Amino acid sequence: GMVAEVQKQAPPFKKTAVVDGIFEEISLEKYKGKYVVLAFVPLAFSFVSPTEIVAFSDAAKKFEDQGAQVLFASTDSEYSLLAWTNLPRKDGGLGPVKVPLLADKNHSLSRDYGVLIEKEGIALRGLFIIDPKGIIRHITINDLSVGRNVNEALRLVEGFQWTDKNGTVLPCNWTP
Amino acid sequence: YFQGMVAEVQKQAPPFKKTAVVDGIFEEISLEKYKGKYVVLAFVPLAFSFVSPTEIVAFSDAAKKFEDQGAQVLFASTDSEYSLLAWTNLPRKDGGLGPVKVPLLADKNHSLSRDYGVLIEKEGIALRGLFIIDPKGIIRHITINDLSVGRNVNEALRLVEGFQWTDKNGTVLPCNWTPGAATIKPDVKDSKEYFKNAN
Amino acid sequence: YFQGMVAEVQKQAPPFKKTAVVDGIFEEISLEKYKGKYVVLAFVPLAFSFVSPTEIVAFSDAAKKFEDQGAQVLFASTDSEYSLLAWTNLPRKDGGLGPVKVPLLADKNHSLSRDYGVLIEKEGIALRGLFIIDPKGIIRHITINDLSVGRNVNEALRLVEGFQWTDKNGTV
Amino acid sequence: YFQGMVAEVQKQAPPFKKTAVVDGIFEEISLEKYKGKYVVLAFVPLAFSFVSPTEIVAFSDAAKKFEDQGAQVLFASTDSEYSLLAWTNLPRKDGGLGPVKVPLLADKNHSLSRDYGVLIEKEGIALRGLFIIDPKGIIRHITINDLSVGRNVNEALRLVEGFQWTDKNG
Amino acid sequence: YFQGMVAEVQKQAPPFKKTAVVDGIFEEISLEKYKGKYVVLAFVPLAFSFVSPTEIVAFSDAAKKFEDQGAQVLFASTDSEYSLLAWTNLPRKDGGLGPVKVPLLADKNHSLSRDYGVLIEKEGIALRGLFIIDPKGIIRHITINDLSVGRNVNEALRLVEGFQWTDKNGTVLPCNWTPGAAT
Amino acid sequence: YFQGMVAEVQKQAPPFKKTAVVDGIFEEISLEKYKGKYVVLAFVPLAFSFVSPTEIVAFSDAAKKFEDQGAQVLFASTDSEYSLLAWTNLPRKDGGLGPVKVPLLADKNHSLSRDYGVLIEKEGIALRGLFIIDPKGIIRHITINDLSVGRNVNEALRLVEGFQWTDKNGTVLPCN
Amino acid sequence: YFQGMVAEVQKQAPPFKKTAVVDGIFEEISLEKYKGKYVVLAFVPLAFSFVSPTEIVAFSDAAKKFEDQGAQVLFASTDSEYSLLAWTNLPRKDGGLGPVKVPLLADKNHSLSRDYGVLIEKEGIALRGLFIIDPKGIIRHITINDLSVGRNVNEALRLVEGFQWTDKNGT
Amino acid sequence: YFQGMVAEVQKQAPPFKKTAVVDGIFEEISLEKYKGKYVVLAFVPLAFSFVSPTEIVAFSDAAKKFEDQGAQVLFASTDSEYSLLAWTNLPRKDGGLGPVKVPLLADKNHSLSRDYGVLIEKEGIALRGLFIIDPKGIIRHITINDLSVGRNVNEALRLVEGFQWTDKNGT
Amino acid sequence: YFQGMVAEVQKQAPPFKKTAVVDGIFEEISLEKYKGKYVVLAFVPLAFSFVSPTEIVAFSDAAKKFEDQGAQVLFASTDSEYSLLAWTNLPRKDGGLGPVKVPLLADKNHSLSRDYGVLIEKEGIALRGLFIIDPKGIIRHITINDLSVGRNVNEALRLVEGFQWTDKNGTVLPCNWTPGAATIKP
Amino acid sequence: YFQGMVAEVQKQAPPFKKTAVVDGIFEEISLEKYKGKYVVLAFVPLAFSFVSPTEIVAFSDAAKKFEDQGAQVLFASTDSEYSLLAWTNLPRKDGGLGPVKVPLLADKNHSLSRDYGVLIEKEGIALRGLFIIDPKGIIRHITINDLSVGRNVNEALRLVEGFQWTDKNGTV
Repeated sequence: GMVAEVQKQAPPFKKTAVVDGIFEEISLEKYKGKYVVLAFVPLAFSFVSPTEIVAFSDAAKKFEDQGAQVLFASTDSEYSLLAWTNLPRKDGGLGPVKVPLLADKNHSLSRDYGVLIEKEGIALRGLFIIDPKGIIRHITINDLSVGRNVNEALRLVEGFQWTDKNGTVLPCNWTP
Repeated sequence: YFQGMVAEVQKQAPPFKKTAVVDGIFEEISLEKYKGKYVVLAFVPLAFSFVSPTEIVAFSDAAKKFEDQGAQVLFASTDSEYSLLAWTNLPRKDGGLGPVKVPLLADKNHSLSRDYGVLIEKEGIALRGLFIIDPKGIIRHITINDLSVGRNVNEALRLVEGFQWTDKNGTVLPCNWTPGAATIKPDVKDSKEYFKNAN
Repeated sequence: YFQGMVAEVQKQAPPFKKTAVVDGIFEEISLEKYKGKYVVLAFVPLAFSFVSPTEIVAFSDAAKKFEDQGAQVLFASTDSEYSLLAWTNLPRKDGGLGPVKVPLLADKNHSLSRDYGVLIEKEGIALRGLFIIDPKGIIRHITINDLSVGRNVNEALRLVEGFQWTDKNGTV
Repeated sequence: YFQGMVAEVQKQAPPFKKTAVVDGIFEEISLEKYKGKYVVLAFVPLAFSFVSPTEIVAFSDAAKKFEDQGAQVLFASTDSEYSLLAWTNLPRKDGGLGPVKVPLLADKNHSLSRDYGVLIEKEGIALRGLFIIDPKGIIRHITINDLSVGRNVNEALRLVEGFQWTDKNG
Repeated sequence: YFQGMVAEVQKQAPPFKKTAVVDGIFEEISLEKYKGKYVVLAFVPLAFSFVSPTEIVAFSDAAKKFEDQGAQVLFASTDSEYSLLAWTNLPRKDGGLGPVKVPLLADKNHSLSRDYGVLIEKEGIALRGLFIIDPKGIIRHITINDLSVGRNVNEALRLVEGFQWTDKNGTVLPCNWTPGAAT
Repeated sequence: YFQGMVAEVQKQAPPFKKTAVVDGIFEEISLEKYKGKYVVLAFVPLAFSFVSPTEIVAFSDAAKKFEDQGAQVLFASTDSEYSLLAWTNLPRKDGGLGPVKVPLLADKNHSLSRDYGVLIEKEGIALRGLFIIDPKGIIRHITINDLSVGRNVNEALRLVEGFQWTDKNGTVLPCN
Repeated sequence: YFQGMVAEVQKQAPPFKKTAVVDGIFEEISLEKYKGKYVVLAFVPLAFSFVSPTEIVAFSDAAKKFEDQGAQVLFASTDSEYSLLAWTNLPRKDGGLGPVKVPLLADKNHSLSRDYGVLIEKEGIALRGLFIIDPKGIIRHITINDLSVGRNVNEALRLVEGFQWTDKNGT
Repeated sequence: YFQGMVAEVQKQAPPFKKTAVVDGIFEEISLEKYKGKYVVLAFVPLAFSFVSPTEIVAFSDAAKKFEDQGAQVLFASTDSEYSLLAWTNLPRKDGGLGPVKVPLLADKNHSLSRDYGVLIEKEGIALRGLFIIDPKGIIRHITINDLSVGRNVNEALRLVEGFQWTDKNGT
Repeated sequence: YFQGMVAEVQKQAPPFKKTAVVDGIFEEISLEKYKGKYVVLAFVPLAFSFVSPTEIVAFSDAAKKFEDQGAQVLFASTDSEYSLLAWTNLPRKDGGLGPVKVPLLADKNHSLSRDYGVLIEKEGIALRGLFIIDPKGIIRHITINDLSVGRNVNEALRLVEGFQWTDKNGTVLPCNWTPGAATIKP
Repeated sequence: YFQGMVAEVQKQAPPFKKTAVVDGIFEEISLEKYKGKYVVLAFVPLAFSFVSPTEIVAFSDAAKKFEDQGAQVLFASTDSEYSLLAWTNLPRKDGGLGPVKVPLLADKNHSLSRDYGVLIEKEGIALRGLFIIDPKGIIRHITINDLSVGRNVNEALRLVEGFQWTDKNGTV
């Protein structure tokens, strides 16, 4: 019974995903050695979620510079997620994108990470930062009406990279 | 809320009543006391230790900015009220924190930390957890950091003002929203205006 | 009906109240809404999938025949209302579904699919199940197809037409 | 399959071994005896009743058409093999079934009906269930009718052909 | 008696209510219908079986003797009422039962055979049990026969007349008395 | 047969080993002692009381007829072997059953009555049960009478003879 | 007393109601019938046995001495009332018991022997137990012998006179 | 015998190993020590109390007779071995017990009295029970008196002699 | 106190009612008899042994000092009232206890030792536990020694004086107050 | 000892391994470390509490006397090692504990206070318990005082000598 918690090992997974208009299986294991930023969104074709995906996608290189893979996830199917990329951003779609979109249709991923609203069948806006050994170092969970902050995710990755490399709490006046 | 339950977003916050340090004397503080205001509840692991001084100082400095958004900030740890008092009293040279403008709650029996799901049982201390609780007692946001990196007081403010907004206006806030930025009406037709002006 | 029960022929159909796409808007649809009418409840596995659309159009094209027989057709899948809505806005030629004349019920929390015993738990999707519910809420018929093969709209009509003749005449 | 389980699309059909009536004499029929073939298993509620004969006759008459699809039709009911035999020896004019081309299986202890989820427990009879089983023993389709309306033989043919086609191709 | 109980001598007979074939039509027969009377419930072999209904016609031929002693004979099997009906409509010369003068109860859900402890669960048929139930619903005699051998109708009458004699008078009956007395 | 099991038609009869009165002395009788023969086991409720003498005498007087059919008759009650011995030894003028030609088994501990389903728990006596067990130990027939009406020795005879015919024993006869 | 309890000293005696042979007839006997008297309840294993007869006889003979102590003697076995009567109808010289002045209780359903803790389950017979029950229903003494050795009338009298006395005088 | 079992006639006696007073000295006494002999195990409720010393002295005085019959007498109470010792060191005129020739066993943790079914739970003392145990360890007799009436040393002698005889001769 | 609860500091003391030797006579002693007073309850293992007698005499010799502090000493063991009486009737020169000025409670059914957590189950004797119980029934102090070392009568007097001072002079500072509050420095 | 077990006289003492403040630095202290020696484990007042600190100081001043008797004194509280450290660094002239000559163990996870029976669950603090443990690890003495009154260092010494003596000889 997987329950995502900070300081403990992330629940593993293997999910079908949309990777450049194509289906691919993605595991967490695939990315051992890198940091992973796993972000959940509620609903394909909804309102805040497309803006979040678009924002992290555009900063993909920044994450890649900090040695981190961004992954998104929802309880929608890989076909809905694929149609979602084929829909232009001006129409509340994603346009093509540079981060995988994992399909959690049997809800095991959201449940394992503790973000499933069981009455609705959707995830909350949960974000998890997972380190190269698979340990969860940070959790953010937002109620549905308020989007997350890309920079905050970047700050944290860089900060945990730093305290990992050096073996110390951050300097008194550290910034990214 | 029901006994045995851990803090969760969209659910009622675990109630509490704790002895706290408030301007150099002790005062009992309850969540109930603030029903009607937003509450920001932040945990720290240990008095007289590493990252927590900067965090507490940052949030205490911003206390006026939180009140201007109708929010009360509260800090908690598994230390006793006597240690927390000492922490605020002692000169800097004796590793003192200085007086702070927020209450410091003593969770020495560990019930608050356990109820909010931030206790490291084996260690007897809380992770760097932060909770935003709305005026009805519902948890709108959860942050939990491992111990080595601190939190960002500006993000906490952003988020408070964010839930105040969606509460007052019933719009919804895009990614990276700041106060005044475009918001979305959560209706399939009305939302299109936003997606056009944004692209 | 009792909670925890799965749909069975001769028993009260599991009640439900679901959000649905009706003519490009959202409407709440319960089973109870249709006491006194036959209901034909059809499940499909996946929006933006392949066999599901051709079936939904068969039945949509046939809505008037059912309406004549005093019957309401309903489709459901485990997709959200937003995905189902987008499906219908995508034209039939572009790989979409196009608009249709039968409600599309969103079973995102899986309760409907589970109550009717058509959920594939590991997949998050419903088999191709079809249920005929009579005016008193009793299930009179059950079809479940594996995923590769679509159903037959003339069978649905045949079966509705039949159960009405037998209800009305006392014979078989 | 695990005993205690009920028939379900995408899963292994429950196995069975039953005395049946074939062309006027008794014979044990099992599901195993038909691996490699599609199997159309259809239940009827009662021998010497009124809707079931017409159904059986329609499927009997179509017997060759199923054989041409790699398919074996079986009927079963909770009647004894002795009632089922007497049922076929009573000519149709006389209200009987007459002879037919399909085995009639006798589920007198009820295990088959219960395993396939068609038993009406308080009545001791089966509903009008029909199951399509592929050569590998997986149920590809389930039809269950209430008692007053019969099934469609052409639809069962249509389905078998359909699952064969997608089995081999896409 | 209690639910799930089985039939036992000195105890209350499990109640029942079953569709039956009577004079070529369907009728509902309960034990309650015969309060005040002795009831002889016999379980009989599968309809149309290769065994023979000579036992059934014996009790049928005897029905009025039981009647005259204030008893009702009932038969039961696990066949449907439709099968039993067809059985009676099939003349004996042709391999059937022909008409009979006692109710043929259809225990197609097997509850009767189970409650009376004669059900062979794996075959779905009943053994040839016979039960004598008095006017208060108490079982006074049980016979259970293997499927091969028959029961003796006159011996069942003897037993009825005996329990009647000993009920009415409070005596006991070691004496073996000729049955079939005219009344 | 398994332990805790009650006597049932078509199943193995419950084994037993009981002390019996046979021609004025004691003997151990087990069912096992009569494999190959039919066995007719009959219970009575009480030594020194009313209908059981007539039954025991009827059956005793017929013992040779039963032997002629390949069967052994046994009677049982919950009386001790001492009460039964005394019952056979007593002078009629006083109530003596007298000597009899069938064993009287002592079920003082009630295990026989219980295994065969005929014990009246509250009374500590057996109903008038009769069992016919075939040479293979299979029960073929059960009669149980309430206490006020006697059994028919001729019917037990008829029945044994009937089972000897179903057994055929090298003879093929018509359905009659 | 609670149901399923076994006879125990200082505790209330399990109640009973049993058919018995009294002076050649059948009479229901309960313990209640002697509330106010001491009761000496003795079990024997078997009618038409060998040790038990002589025990009952010694106790029937001395039944005078007992009633002079406000005490009722009662015997019991798992035999039926018909066996017990037959046994008493059969004279001693002929290997029986002969008539006796103390009731003989029939515990054919075994509940009495089981309740008083003397039933040999595998045998369906009672050990040679003897229980002294005071006027309030309290067991004040228990003897249980194995089958091969009998009891002693005088020891039962000694115990009755004794509890009589200490009850009267608290010493 | 199985753990949790209580002493019952025809069954194996619960075993024990207990500190005892044996002629002013402390000695461990087990039942196994007496395999081959009869054991008469007698319980008394309370050192420095009343009925018990006369009983113990009667049995100690008969020490001889019992050994003639090949039997060992043991007494036992829930008192400690220090109270028991002091009991025998207190002379009898001075309300003590004086010296005695039977072991005095100390059941201060109560397990012996519990196992032989004589412990009065609420009081922490044993009833006046006596057990005759044969050379094979089987209990052949049980006596239990309420506290106010004592036991008869002759009856125990009789019973031992009785079971000796039937062991060797049948009948 | 709930039933089956064991004695703990700050919690209600397990109640009891026991037969006791008081001045060569039997008397029923309950805790209730002494509400309003401190109670010092001390356990000893065994009548007619070596260490226990000198503990009892020490406390007996000081019973007036205890009375002056408003306290009652009670002693207890798993011996019976008859053994205990005999113990006191046996002079010390002869290896007994002598008469004493404190009750000796007979805990023969072991309920007292079990409830106060000092019973050695396998041995049927109490450890050397001492408990101080205040006038409202709250256990304020527990001491348990192994059998080989006796206790200190003056330490019990000390503790009672200490609890009676706390009871009359409450707390160190007023409610919520701190030494630093209401003061100004540079 | 078995896990879950509370400290009892005559039984093996619950083992422990705890971070401790010793001469102003952190060190792991375990019971196992003082096998051979007697151990006097005393639970103390919360760091920075308003109570007289003289109890702690008496035992620290007596440390050498305990060492002279083959005994090691330990203190424990539910405070963290950082609070304990700030407390010993704060001189008494400023209201602290000042440096002490015995280990201060931090039981911030409460296992020690719980294993030893002194934890007040509802308050997260230990009562003033004192345990004397012999070189085989057996608990020989227990004292538990309500929070308002102190322990007597002399009594602790007496008891240690008493047990040293009765172990070396046999008598009281």
